[PDB]
Amino acid sequence: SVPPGDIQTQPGTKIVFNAPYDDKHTYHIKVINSSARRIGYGIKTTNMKRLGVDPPCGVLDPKEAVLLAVSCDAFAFGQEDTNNDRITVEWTNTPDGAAKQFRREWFQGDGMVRRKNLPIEYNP
Repeated sequence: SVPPGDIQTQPGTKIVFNAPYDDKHTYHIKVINSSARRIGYGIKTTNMKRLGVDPPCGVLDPKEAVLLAVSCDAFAFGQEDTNNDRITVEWTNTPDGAAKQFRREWFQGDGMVRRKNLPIEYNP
């Protein structure tokens, strides 16, 4: 069982959502598996009501990339909290002879889970 390797994301440190916020805007994040091993990944957000990611989980062979769609619903920016949103990429090396189909179990059994945060920044 070896620690999960590194991924590369685009954008690499954060994602900026531009107003207007009266419409749903769909952004994209590129996740690349730079490591030498197959990895399973899950995506999480701090605001299920406003934020959505798709696909929310998957598998990535070495050097394979996936393009995720991060949607941001319309909302009243002018009256809400916006200094706390982030998208979280979690991943682990896929166990030996496992299918290219994501199992939440990979993150619950003995092993290592790695994570990368991508804070959301609002440009009003």
